[PDB]
Amino acid sequence: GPGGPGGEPGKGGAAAAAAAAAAAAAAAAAAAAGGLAAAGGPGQGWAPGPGPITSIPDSLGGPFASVLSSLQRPNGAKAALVKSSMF
Repeated sequence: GPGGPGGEPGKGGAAAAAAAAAAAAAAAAAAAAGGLAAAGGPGQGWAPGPGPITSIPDSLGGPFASVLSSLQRPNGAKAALVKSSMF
């Protein structure tokens, strides 16, 4: 121990040994492969959205934006002009 008064010192390095085992496992995984070489790793789901923003707003509703466009002479009618015809 440290000297006398012990009790859950902390020193050891268990986390280190853990990570080691993980890496070691990988080695065995590869060694297992025999003859035909095939890794495999399809990238589906969790794809990048159209124009990702670092600080995207979390609003759920209308656009809420000021536009410099207005209605001057909008079209929309069902009628023809058959008056004052000169072939």
